[PDB]
Amino acid sequence: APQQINDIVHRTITPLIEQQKIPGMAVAVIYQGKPYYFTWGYADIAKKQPVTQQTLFELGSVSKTFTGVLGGDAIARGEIKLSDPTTKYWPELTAKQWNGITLLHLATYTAGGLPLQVPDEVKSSSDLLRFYQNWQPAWAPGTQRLYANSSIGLFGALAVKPSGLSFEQAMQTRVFQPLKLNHTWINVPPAEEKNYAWGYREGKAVHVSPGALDAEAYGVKSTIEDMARWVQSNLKPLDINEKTLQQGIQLAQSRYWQTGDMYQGLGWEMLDWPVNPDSIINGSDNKIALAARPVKAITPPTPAVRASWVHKTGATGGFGSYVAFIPEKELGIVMLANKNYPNPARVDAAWQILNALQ
Repeated sequence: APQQINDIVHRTITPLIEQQKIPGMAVAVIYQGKPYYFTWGYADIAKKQPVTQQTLFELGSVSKTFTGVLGGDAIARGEIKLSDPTTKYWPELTAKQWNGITLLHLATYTAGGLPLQVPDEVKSSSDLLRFYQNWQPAWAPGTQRLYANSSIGLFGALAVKPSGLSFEQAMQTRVFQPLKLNHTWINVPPAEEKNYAWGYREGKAVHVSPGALDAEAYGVKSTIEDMARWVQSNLKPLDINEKTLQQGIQLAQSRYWQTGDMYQGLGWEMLDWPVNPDSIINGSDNKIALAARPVKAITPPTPAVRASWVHKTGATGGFGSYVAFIPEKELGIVMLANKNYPNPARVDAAWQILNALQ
């Protein structure tokens, strides 16, 4: 890789790893369209397995970007419409509070205060129906944004209903395969477990636990190579042959709502570039990212803006990930670590690297 990339990456990541005490980490920088990989530490401390370009990391909430694009693809296929009421795809949701709540609201966390997490006691499909039926919104739809797995999670499950395919089935055939993301999984197969890094929380090795709507909200595992390819695809969707998928990616980057300097897409979140580091770094801190914030509707949605800082942070009990890219500069980065460390530190490092390259 060019010495400039090598230097900025290493001089930025090495200190990060030491300060946050990250066991293992993989980084990919997309420069002028080409990917450059970097790896450090361990995927498995006990077995001394190093992090490689083939190591699988839990993406946590970065999984929402895949869900958003899969949803966008479904829209492009004409199977669903974001303006459709949630009840059109789940007739059993007869509770009056759902009148007025559309798939758009679910996909963008603006349904009226759906909870960040689906309760652990929710296992069965009837438990899930009950959960949504009994939920009482704190606000009218389309007025406030509250980041929630139970929101985009339901969107993902409903978006694939028409296709008749399971969520994982649809994701593999409509997104992973067409983009040649052959080492990205919702459920890691036995054959790939040798590459599945362990996450670490308080020194204990851990893997994400099964949960309702986990696949749709935080269940994707992937390699730094496939993630770099995911970034490349989102940087230049037009180079994608699959028509509906090309459209789907564009739809996930459209700006639907605005809160402060941030715009909400489908999974992806965007800010106008050039951005102000502290405007995104501090904004990343769960304090701001997870808070209840009034939203302004963008009517109609603004098509993907090339001059944007597009990103998504992600975490599970033992992993921390970050993806950010700037279409206009054909620049991007992916940071995967097997320790969930502070979001501000991730964005600060990412900024430091990308700003230096353009």
